[PDB]
Amino acid sequence: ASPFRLASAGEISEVQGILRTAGLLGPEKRIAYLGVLDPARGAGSEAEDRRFRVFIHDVSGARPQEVTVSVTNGTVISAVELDTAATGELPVLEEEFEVVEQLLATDERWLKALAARNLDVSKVRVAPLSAGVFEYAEERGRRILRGLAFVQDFPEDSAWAHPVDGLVAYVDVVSKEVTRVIDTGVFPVPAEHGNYTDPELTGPLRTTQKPISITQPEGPSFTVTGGNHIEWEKWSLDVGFDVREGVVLHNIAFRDGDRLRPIINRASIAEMVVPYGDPSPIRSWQNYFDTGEYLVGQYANSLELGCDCLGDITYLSPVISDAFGNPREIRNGICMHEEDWGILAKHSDLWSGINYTRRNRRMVISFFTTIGNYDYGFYWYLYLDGTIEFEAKATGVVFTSAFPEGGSDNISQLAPGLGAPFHQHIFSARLDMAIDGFTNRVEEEDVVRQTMGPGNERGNAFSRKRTVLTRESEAVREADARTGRTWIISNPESKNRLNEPVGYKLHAHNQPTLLADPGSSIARRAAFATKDLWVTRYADDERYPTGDFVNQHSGGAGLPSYIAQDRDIDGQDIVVWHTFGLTHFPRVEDWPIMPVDTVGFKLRPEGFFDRSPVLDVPAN
Amino acid sequence: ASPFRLASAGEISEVQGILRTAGLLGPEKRIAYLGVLDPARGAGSEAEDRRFRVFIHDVSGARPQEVTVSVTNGTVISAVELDTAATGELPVLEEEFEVVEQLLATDERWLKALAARNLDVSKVRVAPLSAGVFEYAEERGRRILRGLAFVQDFPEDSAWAHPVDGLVAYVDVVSKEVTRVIDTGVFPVPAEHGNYTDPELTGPLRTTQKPISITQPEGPSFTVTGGNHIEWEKWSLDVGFDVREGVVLHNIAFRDGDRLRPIINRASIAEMVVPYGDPSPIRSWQNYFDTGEYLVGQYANSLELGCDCLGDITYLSPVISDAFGNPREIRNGICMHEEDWGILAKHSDLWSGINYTRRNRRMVISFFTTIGNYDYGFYWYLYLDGTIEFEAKATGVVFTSAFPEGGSDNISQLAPGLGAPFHQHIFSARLDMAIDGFTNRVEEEDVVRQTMGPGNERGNAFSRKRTVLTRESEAVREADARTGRTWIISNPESKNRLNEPVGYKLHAHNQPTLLADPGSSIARRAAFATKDLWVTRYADDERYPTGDFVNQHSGGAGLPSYIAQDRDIDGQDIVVWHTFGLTHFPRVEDWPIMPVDTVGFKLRPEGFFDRSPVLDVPAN
Ligand SMILES: [Cu+2]
Ligand SMILES: [Cu+2]
Ligand code: NA
Ligand code: NA
Repeated sequence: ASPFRLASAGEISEVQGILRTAGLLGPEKRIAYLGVLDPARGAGSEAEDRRFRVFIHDVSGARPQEVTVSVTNGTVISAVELDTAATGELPVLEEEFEVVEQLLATDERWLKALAARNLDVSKVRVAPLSAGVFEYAEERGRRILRGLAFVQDFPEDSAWAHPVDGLVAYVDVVSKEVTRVIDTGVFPVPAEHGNYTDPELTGPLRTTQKPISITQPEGPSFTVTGGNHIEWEKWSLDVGFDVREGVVLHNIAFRDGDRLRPIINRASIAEMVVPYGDPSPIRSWQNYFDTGEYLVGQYANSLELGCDCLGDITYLSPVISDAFGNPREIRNGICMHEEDWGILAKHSDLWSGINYTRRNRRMVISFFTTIGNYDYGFYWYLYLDGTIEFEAKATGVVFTSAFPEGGSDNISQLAPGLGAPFHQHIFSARLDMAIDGFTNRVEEEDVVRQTMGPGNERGNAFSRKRTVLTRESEAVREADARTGRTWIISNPESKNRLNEPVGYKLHAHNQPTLLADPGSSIARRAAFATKDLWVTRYADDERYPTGDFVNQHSGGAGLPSYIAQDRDIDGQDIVVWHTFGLTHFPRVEDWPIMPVDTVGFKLRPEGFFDRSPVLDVPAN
Repeated sequence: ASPFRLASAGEISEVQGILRTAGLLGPEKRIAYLGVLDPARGAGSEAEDRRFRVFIHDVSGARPQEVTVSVTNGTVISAVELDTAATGELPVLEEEFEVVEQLLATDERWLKALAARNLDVSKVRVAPLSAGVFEYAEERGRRILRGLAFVQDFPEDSAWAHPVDGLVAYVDVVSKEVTRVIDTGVFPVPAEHGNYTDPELTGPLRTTQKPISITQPEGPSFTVTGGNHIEWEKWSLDVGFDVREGVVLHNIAFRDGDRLRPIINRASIAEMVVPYGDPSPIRSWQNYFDTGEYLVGQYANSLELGCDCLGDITYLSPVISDAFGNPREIRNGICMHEEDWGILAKHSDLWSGINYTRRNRRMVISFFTTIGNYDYGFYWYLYLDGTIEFEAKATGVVFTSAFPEGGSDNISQLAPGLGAPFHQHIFSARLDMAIDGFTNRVEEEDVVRQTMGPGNERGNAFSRKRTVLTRESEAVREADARTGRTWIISNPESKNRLNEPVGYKLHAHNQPTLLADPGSSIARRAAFATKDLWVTRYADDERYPTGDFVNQHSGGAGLPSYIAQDRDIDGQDIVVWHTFGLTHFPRVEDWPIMPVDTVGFKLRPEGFFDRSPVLDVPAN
């Protein structure tokens, strides 16, 4: 019954039938994206209308289309033809990956480059990578992928150990022609293998680890109703899944006595970019938009009990569309469980004689995705005390290159002759806020140092200041770790019992933002990543910080364009966009498979409650 | 047999006997500090000689003494008379705290102040706090405590809810004299109670929490030998305990193949300061040096199984001296256990078809201390992948004041009429480094942004730079989160298989350092807290960043005096001192008992290993 329920297999089949009968899904058509639309703003929305948004690719070269369909009524709502040279290309299709390696295998320029290196073409894997927008005028309006080569010595070999440097090819995957093959010179192909399953590399496995058993003999403390509605320890929320963004959280609310109090209307990771910092022309174009160009949800892993998710696990199995409109289930794609989280509060009081200890817990909602060599885990945590936290876990295999003789300022050495170019992993969290309702504002809070003098004779005082962000043109903010800078989202019309506006404080990790030169292509296309915090006025169509069609878009779409409207954000329906990321100088310990590293952010209540919200937790 | 074993009850009794026999511990003497000395530099050295350092107070006013004793040989090694007006007072004795409230209860100025407020002296608790060094010349050379008053309505009442603002008293605890009583005016005593176990305040306790059972069917994976030597998942270390510093880690090493490789010789929290930022004369003197003035190990809690430490727990019960030299056991004062820590590494490879997942775990060594209203947890973590992390957990009851009717720039309101002054909690970690041995150096690593142009035509390149710190005068460093600044401790004489020096990288949280005016008393006494990182050359007597005698000591000791020696630190026996802390603007949710907040740091290997050190972890 819930408008926020997960898409079902039957819904996707109905969408396919509607498209087919409308003449929009012929044999030359492919679905590049399909997802359910959120309800529009309407607190009295009663009539159910489940609508789906679809991007339709044409493999014969005709213009693609954006289509909205109503599955409730069986109708096409709208269908518009897209001019991709203007508004950007559609996301990369899984089936286009294979095309790159196959086309190059018969190209005379590619074969001659491999022959010079004495490489068997049947052993050369090609990583198909997004193209971006650079100096090649012939690429405007065409679907381009770029390919980098790796050698696989045998079918189970890790090809990432054997990059073929000095060689790159560009491919039109619709006309199926190789536009350029660039050979800048012969580099030795690194010869050591990186097979982390090979006993010769691992040595004998440890026998010292004894089991840790985590069980819940009475079952978990949360309930799941209507397929994806969660109730847990005063929290209430809906767990969504979109093929582009992955797990999306809706309607995050907290039960304070007898009021259900909204906190966040919609939370998602709305973009993720991986820019590389190697100036070699072989790789200087390399920037993954894993969300916008590849769609992270379609590569979600099936998560194995006892290995990926340990404990008393409740799974969700989201359904997505394949390229032909058939439903595909991602079995066990989302793990949900609760975890002990140490001490919540503790005090031993000398004067009263009372000793008091309580334990903390968190609810975990997670999924894992694999995009080529990298694997990313996305974790949302809810804590007993009202804290909300996101954490990204980065693992997988580093992207490799040759390590030049004489060294490099932009590449790490991992093994003899084997390099790993410097890069970043930068995320954008889109937080459609609803602190006690939709009338919200953001304040920037800095620590204030005070000088010794009258009214501060001992020079010990310090203070803080808050600055309200009132218009979008002033709501593009930078971190300042030295002044303890945080941002407070408050509701000026909802006060706590002390007559102060209720709020939540965003705590950033204050990691570096995008390092590329401000005039670069990547800085224009990933403008969101150049600043830590953006605030916009809510609009239904402003969904992604990079725009709807990221692939081969020339730049400026998304947040720079939204912000330019300069709308009032002081006590309005607002959206917070937080940039955060990891700057990765690969170390030897990241090879041949990388131990997890993490980054994230959290939100803590700031006078939202009238006192601690966990006084009613029992002693166990 | 190990020279790093915990002090035994017999050793402490033997120290008492040696001091008594020597004429140093008559009835007027009190032991203010007693602890075991680490072995001097030298492998093997003088067979094995267990030496203890003792600070001896005299309750009749005679000069105190610092004494070193050999318990092995039954001898006093040295005994020096201290000039406390010059070099500082001894740490506060537990028996001196009780004196303050009793003395004030018979002072007519104190009684007159309470009568003016209609308060019954029998219900007034006095918090006895360290005095610091300010403008009162009569305090030089005397042991002073300052007292702030709180009303306890009944024996089980939380007195912290009822501060008596406008009133402070200073007490000479040796001569038993009230030196000054300062009354700046009557403030209403806040009337709401803060009794977090009162059902009237908690409401009915939750019935929704189902149990989480964490068990180890085959027992834990670590072994404890010789009382305090641990081996766990290739790590090797000794767990010490000192009444001043608390838990101290010795000889942290990692078994890499056949060789035991040192990493850290000694790790401790060597000072912690809690400065308050309220300029009211009632509190502008308030600064706790919990380690140096109070001795945090002395107030360690006994940790209860299932509440404080959950899982398969191994306890240590350290022994300390009471003020007369009798051994006192802190039963179950240190918890040790291993914990599951999620995914360690994961990759699903399209080309090889291999799916790979491994789980991480960490070893936890923890203790908790209670000093008045505050409770602090100290946590050391060792991870499978070579990471070492420290975390401080702050909880307890916030220190309160009246909330002034016109508002305040330096105090938060928590309840009607009840304030909580702004303050910080700042720690100093002393890391006696030994990366692959004692020849170490520190490099500061910053991200380097590059301009678009020749050799960087697409404006994507970025790099890093490392600066060696070669002398102590250049080794006082500040954080810079915007440039991703970290510090690398390396061994220039020990290279990995790529012929790079082995190293470890220190990752700070980049929180604000000390906020007080640089001219203030606290900035001079806690100079270490004004900078994020200090490096010194190792010396036996340079133990604490604030010096040996912190109580009522002006500046002149500690890190600023050590670094003036300007010693060579480039490939030498060095010590890293890292400042980190929390800046606390109390929120309503911190009342009436505060949920845990945390701060810490971590060290990660940086080319210490020749590849990932966790390739031999099994699937299980
Ligand atoms: Cu990376
Ligand atoms: Cu605090
Ligand atoms: Na909003
Ligand atoms: Na050292």
